Amino acid sequence: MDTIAARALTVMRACATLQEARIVLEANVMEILGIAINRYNGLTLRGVTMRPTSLAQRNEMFFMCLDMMLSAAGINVGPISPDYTQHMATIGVLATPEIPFTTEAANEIARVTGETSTWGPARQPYGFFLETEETFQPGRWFMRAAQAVTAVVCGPDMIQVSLNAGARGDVQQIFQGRNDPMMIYLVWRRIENFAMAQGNSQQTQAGVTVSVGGVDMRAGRIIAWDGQAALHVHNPTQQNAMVQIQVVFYISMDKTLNQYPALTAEIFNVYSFRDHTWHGLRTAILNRTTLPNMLPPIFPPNDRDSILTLLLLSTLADVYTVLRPEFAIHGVNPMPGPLTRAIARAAYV
Amino acid sequence: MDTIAARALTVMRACATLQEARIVLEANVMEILGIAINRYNGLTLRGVTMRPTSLAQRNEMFFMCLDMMLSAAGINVGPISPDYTQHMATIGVLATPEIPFTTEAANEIARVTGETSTWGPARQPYGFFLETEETFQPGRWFMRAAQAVTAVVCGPDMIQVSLNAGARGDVQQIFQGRNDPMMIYLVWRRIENFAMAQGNSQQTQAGVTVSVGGVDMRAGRIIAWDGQAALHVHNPTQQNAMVQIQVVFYISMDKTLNQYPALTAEIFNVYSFRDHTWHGLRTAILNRTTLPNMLPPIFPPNDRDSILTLLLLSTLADVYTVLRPEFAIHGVNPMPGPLTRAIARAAYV
Amino acid sequence: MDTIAARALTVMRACATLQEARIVLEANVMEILGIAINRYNGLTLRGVTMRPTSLAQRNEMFFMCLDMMLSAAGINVGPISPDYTQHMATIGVLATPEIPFTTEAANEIARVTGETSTWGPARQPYGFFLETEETFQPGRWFMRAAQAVTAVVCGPDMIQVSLNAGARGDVQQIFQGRNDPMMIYLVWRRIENFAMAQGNSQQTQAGVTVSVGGVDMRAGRIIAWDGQAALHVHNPTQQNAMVQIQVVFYISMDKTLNQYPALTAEIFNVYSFRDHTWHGLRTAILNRTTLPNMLPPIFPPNDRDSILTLLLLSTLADVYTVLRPEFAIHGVNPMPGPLTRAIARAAYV
Repeated sequence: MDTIAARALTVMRACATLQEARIVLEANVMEILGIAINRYNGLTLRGVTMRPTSLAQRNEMFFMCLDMMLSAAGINVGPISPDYTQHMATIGVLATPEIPFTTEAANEIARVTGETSTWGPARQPYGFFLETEETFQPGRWFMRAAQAVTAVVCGPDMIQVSLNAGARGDVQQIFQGRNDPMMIYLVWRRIENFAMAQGNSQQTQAGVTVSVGGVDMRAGRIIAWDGQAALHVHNPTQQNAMVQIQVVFYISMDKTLNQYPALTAEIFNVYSFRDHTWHGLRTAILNRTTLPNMLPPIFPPNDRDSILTLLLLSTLADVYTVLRPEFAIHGVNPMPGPLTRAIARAAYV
Repeated sequence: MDTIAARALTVMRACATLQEARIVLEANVMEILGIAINRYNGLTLRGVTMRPTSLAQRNEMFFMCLDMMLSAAGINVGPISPDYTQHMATIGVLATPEIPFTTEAANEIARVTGETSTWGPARQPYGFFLETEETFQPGRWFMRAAQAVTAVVCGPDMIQVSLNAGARGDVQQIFQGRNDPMMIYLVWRRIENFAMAQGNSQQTQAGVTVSVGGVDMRAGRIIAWDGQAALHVHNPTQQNAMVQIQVVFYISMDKTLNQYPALTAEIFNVYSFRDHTWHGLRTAILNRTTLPNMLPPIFPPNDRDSILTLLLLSTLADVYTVLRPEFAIHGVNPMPGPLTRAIARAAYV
Repeated sequence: MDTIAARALTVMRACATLQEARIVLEANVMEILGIAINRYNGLTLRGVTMRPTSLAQRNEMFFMCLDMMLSAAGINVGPISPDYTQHMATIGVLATPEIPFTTEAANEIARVTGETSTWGPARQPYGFFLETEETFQPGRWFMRAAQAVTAVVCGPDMIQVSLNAGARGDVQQIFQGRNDPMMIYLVWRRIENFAMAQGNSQQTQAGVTVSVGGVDMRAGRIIAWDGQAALHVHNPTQQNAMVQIQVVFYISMDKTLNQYPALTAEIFNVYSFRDHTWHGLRTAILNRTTLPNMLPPIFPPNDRDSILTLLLLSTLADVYTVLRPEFAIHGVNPMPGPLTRAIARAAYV
């Protein structure tokens, strides 16, 4: 199965080599296309040529790539076209041990499989407190009735703590229960000029301390905090004090867009417009998956199938670009163009 | 023309293989260098060797790469050196169908061409409201004379709305006319403690609602908003209220640095110092383009030419690094070194 | 030495090709494995097969890759296993000019060497003022005794300046002495509604100006400032004024995670869990370096060795993934699983 994907990838990248009619192929390419096209035409009864010239030949080669991409991805598109009919036998073609795959394709699939099947630490994209319902004006005093220290969130990545003169307390629980961090990177600062409940300015005297797990931490320096050890603020000062604690970034085992090299650039390639046919085809193929059909996902995918499908579709887009096929898709209605940003934008519903 | 670029790229990457004198080449490399160097020396009358040993031979091979890079990029450098003279006939060398190009180079050019010639949605880099002339203190009440609800910008990615008791209104126009978003991702929060015009604190009672296109949206959860549907805030409460609405990120059809895999790393490679000669050469080549000559652009390039030139120049930098040529550039004056960060920094004007 | 790394890389990527038992290899792969395995078995006395089937054969091939990775990285792991013993003679294998390296591996090493040995401008990751001990409430007036203009930091990427009616002054020193910027990209805004020391709101009248090096700059537009030229604010207005100046991003010669294509994805791959053996092995290998052993570094590495080791280890992880070896590491105790996120997370101390 990983070999099946490695083969489809190998064949599609080889076809993207056919930029022109009379060019001379690197030997490696002809050896692969030869075997692949022969197995394919045999089990399918299509008549793909190794060096396409006419539009009909280009379409036919492109359809071979489409078949291979769908079979490796495990998708069955359904009747999307009067010109193309998916050949389920392609899976047999791709499982033939005689079709070789390249070192690049092999290594790329090993990556998809290796990272996708495990977990590892990664810098998450958004603010640690992005999913909060309430926020407090930054730098304005606020103490909850009966407490001497009150921590409150003032930004998507920030909290501020108000301390009564001489007060001390633990502040960690404000950070708990959200996300599932492995490490939280903090930097704390003295809020030098803040607003009192009444509206008048007040200063924070030097002398306030923040300690993590009992050890004293300087202000304005990154702190690696495990999220468990006690986060203790102490105002030894004889006046009210305010400190801000910023979560500069945190790491968890949720997958990000950096799980696979240049995943973002691949996703971008897949969701580009190109023209109405690609747009229609891409949409139709993605409808058979858990991926959005015309706009990049909000959260990065995290399973083998989604990642594979994106990689496979990105390569197919490149093949589309070099073969320039022309065929019909149900419900798609072409505009001669010559195609503009306005026209592209309108196609996204 | 895409083939021309694929060939230049193929040849340059092959030359970067010549790390040492006695190593044995992968066959594929010798087959390519053989043909390429032969066509080149023939139409040019230079005498490039396949396995350079002396400095003179290394310079000569490097000049062949420089010629190929300039011809594929469509640039004419002019008289930048007493040691090197660009050979315009190189275009004829690169258009020879007998020089093969690799699957990697072919696929890379297909990408540059495919993405560059169309449009597609992409997460933009900066705050949705980065280009605003005025900003309002966050969490401080502000109502425009005669209105019951007043929306105002309080950050590069943020707006806050002040609502009179019982008030309701549409807030979308504050977001309109800037950028050309396809989707805006929002999260709204109740500002739990804010400043009244006088300076005294006030609370926002639970009960405030935000609705998009008529449907009710919870606070602290990402909302996919098309930017057209009505953004309606309602304060059913008997006291003043404040809500913050954060644009966590938005997508448009403007090109970002993720349009091509690892574009940033390529750009970084091109603008690195290396030494005075590379610095001088790179600057001279970039002067013939719309790209800045010594500092990475502020906004990502978006046309085929710029992208190609960056990719081609990045590869040439790698060749420079392995061939270690030594030649003179007009106006450049070498410092033996051994080269430091201070010296590098000073070279950037 | 660069050739040594290019060879280890070439061999390891070839081994990741051995996905299954009966598949047919691309010729290029067999030519390389043949020579490499022969030199290796000869100088080492191990008996690696070219097409491993049993677990014992897979372990043996994996150990060959481990030896090659350690020798190219210059690491000596020590006695980490009763099943594996590092063979120092591997360096002799890798220095044999008859083992060929691929164009990909060669080009990848040229990059590591080229960028690592020089300096170049790069957009830094965090806020320009991330390392500040004190911060001032945003949008609240504050004037230092005896001055007419007072600049103060109000965010990790922001400063605000309070101007008395008719006042003018230079503001650049607030930006100096921190980081070592080559260029700072600014955008200034009028704070339209701010808090006076007493708590009452005040407006900033239009008419305030910001000029860089004597030239007038509009508000809400990015400004490329060298950090040296005078940053002059002028309030020609007859009332107090406040302006915010945002450092949207800056560039310096400190290395970022974009110094090498998809460095982040490689780092992610290396620090992924996989299973207890990989986790143990990776930790043991990283203990011999300046890199953290189980969590990605906070600051990007900047020397050849670290970068190389990461690249080499990432590839070895892929080999691990395809060969699926099974051996013992001192102090590591396997859990049959089938392995979950909870179990993975617990392994990170």
